[PDB]
Amino acid sequence: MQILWKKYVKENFEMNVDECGIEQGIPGLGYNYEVLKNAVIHYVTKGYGTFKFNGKVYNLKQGDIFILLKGMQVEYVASIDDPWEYYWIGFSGSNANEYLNRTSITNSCVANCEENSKIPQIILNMCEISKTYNPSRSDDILLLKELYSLLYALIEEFPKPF
Amino acid sequence: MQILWKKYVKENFEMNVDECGIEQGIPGLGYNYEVLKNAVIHYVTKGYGTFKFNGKVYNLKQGDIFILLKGMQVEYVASIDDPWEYYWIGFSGSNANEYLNRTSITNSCVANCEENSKIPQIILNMCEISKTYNPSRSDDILLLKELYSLLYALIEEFPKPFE
Ligand SMILES: OC[C@H]1O[C@@H](O[C@H]2[C@H](O)[C@@H](O)[C@H](O)O[C@@H]2CO)[C@H](O)[C@@H](O)[C@H]1O
Ligand SMILES: OC[C@H]1O[C@@H](O[C@H]2[C@H](O)[C@@H](O)[C@H](O)O[C@@H]2CO)[C@H](O)[C@@H](O)[C@H]1O
Ligand SMILES: [Cl-]
Ligand SMILES: [Hg+2]
Ligand SMILES: [Hg+2]
Ligand SMILES: [Hg+2]
Ligand SMILES: [Hg+2]
Ligand SMILES: [Hg+2]
Ligand SMILES: [Hg+2]
Ligand SMILES: [Hg+2]
Ligand SMILES: [Hg+2]
Ligand SMILES: [Hg+2]
Repeated sequence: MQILWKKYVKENFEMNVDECGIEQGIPGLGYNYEVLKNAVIHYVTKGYGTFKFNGKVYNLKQGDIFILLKGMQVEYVASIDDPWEYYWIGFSGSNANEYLNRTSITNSCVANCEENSKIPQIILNMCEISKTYNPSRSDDILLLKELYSLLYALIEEFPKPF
Repeated sequence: MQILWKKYVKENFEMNVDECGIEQGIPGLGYNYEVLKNAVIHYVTKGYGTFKFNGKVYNLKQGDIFILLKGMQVEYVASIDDPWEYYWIGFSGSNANEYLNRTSITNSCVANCEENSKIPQIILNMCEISKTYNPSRSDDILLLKELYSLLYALIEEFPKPFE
């Protein structure tokens, strides 16, 4: 089960950080469900797993990304021999959804980032903020700044044609 | 008329970049008016000028910041001898105003940043983006990222005492 799962209030409608999490997968455990949340990006930090959507089964490993979007019927499962760990960021809002439409990643909902990608670092930085989250110290501003950085980095690394 | 004056559409209501500008003052000249815009932060990059608000007269120079807020009756004028250049960023939105009210400088509306302040660099970066603004290249995302960075840096350097 998950070592970290932070849920935030839905207070913003243009851009909102909904949740984040870290899960070390267990062999023989996966999830099979219709996505209820707006958008959830997963980054694979260790091991191996499968992501299945619309009859396509992807074998993913460290460096891979998969994104869940509202209404998708998905199945994602840790490998038996070497189960993955993933980090995730769930987010919503009218700006978020417009920016997701500017990246090719929402075509297949899977990507592989380069070893020098800013995407992993932003997700990890957002998770660190989540651990000691304090809006009185304006951690709410920092999280939203990082979410804008994350969506910019997805468009930069996985652009749609101009 | 100005080195830069980019005006943006009011498309966001929580956080919006309204405008960006760079102006080289003409000696002895400036502006005297009631502020109509939501919030406009100015950073003095060169020279000297005067900012007058609510019976106070500030003699500002490079490193100084002044902020214009809706309803303020202001006058700001370049010095006769060595007229200032300033950069500005106008912004609006419900969350923008909440964040601005976590700073100590919404009454005085004038500050001096430390020489290692992130504030000057963010404003400069926003002006550079504004010069070749292209939403097709997602410059709109970059400007909002920088506005969050700017409000975070203002709160870090000018924190309202929290209880
Ligand atoms: O949201 C990412 C998170 O999803 C969990 O699965 C949940 C999902 O969050 C929830 O909306 C739905 O009702 O039930 C699912 C459990 O079946 C995963 O457990 C977690 O690892 C992340 O992938
Ligand atoms: O907004 C900062 C910008 O203000 C200009 O002054 C304008 C102002 O923007 C406008 O709202 C008002 O109706 O007219 C003013 C001119 O009287 C300054 O010219 C410019 O240098 C910036 O300070
Ligand atoms: Cl100020
Ligand atoms: Hg897809
Ligand atoms: Hg990667
Ligand atoms: Hg987070
Ligand atoms: Hg995270
Ligand atoms: Hg997290
Ligand atoms: Hg700008
Ligand atoms: Hg003021
Ligand atoms: Hg300064
Ligand atoms: Hg600017």
